[PDB]
Amino acid sequence: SQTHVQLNLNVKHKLGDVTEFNRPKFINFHATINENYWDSANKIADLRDDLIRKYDVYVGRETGMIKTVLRNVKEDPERPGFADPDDLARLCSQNKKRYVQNTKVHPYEKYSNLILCNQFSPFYPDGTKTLKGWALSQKDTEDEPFGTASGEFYGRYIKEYFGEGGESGEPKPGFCEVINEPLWDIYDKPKAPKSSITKLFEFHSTIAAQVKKFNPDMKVGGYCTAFPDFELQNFGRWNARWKQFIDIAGKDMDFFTIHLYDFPCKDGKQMYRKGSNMEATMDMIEQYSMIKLGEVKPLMISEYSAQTHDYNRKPWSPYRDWLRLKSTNSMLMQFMERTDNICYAMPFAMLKSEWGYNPKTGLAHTARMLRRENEPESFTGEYVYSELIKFYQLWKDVKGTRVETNCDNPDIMCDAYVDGKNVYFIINNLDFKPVDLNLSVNGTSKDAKSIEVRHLYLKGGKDGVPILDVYDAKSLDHFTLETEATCVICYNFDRKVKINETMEEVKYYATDYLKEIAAGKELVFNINNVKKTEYGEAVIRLGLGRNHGLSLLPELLVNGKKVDIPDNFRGDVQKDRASFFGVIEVPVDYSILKGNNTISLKFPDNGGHVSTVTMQIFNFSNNIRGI
Ligand SMILES: [Ca+2]
Ligand SMILES: [Ca+2]
Ligand SMILES: [Ca+2]
Repeated sequence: SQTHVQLNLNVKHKLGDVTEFNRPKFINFHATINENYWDSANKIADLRDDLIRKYDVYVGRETGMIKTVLRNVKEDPERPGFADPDDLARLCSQNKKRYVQNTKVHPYEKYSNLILCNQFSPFYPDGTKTLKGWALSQKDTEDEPFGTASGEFYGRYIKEYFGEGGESGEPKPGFCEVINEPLWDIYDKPKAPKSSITKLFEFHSTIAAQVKKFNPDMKVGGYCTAFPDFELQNFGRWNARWKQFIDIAGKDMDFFTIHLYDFPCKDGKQMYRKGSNMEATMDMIEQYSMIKLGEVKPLMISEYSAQTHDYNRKPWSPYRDWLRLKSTNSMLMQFMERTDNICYAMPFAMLKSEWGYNPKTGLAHTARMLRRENEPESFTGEYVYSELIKFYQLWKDVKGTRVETNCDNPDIMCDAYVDGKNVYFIINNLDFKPVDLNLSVNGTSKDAKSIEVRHLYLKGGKDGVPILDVYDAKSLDHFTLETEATCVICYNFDRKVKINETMEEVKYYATDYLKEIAAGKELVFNINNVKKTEYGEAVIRLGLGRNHGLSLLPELLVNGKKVDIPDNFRGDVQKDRASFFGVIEVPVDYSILKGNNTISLKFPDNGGHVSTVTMQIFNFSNNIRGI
């Protein structure tokens, strides 16, 4: 076959309160406006003007400055294991004054909404000494619960260092994550001590309270999961970690935070989160949050992209950047589908990291926006853009009101945004081969005045180069989207595009989750208080975590009526992964749904779990399909 992709530019796609592309939320990177790196060693004279203003790119996230203050602050004489309030204020006040004097950056504050976070040590109270020769208190009583001193430091740090902008000081962070990737240091890294997981989650509650004692309106979140791999140990990992975190600390967090990395080359193997896998990870967090807390917590993805194991001890290459680009684009498309429940998604790329270069090995930082002119041959010359800039060039100008798009291949993701006379049409390929697309654009009488095509793909296969092919077109009824590629098609119209209909997406959750599968035994899920309109469509989302060999085509009954499951689902079959974990998206005849709904699953074999059953309802303002 060939793939049909349809854009209905007169139909607004509403999800919760969101109807627009949020550039600050999505088009950003892991940096700050006041990094030293901006103003020296670069081929471009005013790099902030080029990267931040011209491309319209937002920031950021920063752990270094708070780490430095913590490691050099005097111990409290009146209390052992606590930072001294007067010296903390002193050091924080030195930094503030330096920010106050740094007037070149004050006009860039409007591009900045800081995610603040602590690196694991010395902040976690495990006894690790600071450079001043003392550890943070490891007490755990009802009067001084675990992390009280850590929390007081964090709380004080925020109150003392930050101002309101410009000559009053650096603006307060929009978000304060508790601690970076804590279970990686605690339990999973080689030679990890395996201290209490439970105590890490209590730690979060105690940090939040301490932070709010000094800054009552500051948002706090956790636990900043390095590797959210819920299906492991037959869902024991879920049970021991995210489940317990939600039970213990969920109610005290203003937001939840995780990291999501694809593994496109780990010992020659390809293990992806892009596609059905990350959908299952995110559905599970939301569904259990609904069951236990009665709400979906806003989700932050403070780092995402690919981790490139096989290339991480290699010099920089365009190819290594490509591996990151393809993961970033697909993940961003998936985050955009949940925009109402994502507060922030940040691709992991730093500006430069001149100090992350190791002179012994000759290895530069593996995710940089800028690299030296003579890399890979030598680490010399002035800094120029890496290939990672291609993401920000690809997404340039994209903004406006979201409009409905659909596609008959679940390995092809699409979306679109309308800004006055311009329309941005974004298409992403999850499949590992080229896909020939037929494009239809409906809802306008008049043809576009011009068309610009941006196509980001890999030339030359393995160890090749990414290309960003930008060209003008008078017509584009067909288009070949390359392997794992993305295109952004910008239509320019003579008159303002008229949006006169609305498709409202609403996501419904089940009463229960996480059910063992036994052959021949019905698993029944209940989704209630569903609101329908005369015209609509719907999708049922089956979260399945099963060993390979086991069936991903159960008999499905919705309110006693039979619904077919398609062969093809979103993304890959997960061959190199240890087991299958993913959401199979099932279209369902809208006429079958009602207020309370019975979803019944029967598999022919034993083992594994149905992690979640959720449902997307799409309610139309009119008969937009013409049925
Ligand atoms: Ca996990
Ligand atoms: Ca759609
Ligand atoms: Ca597929």
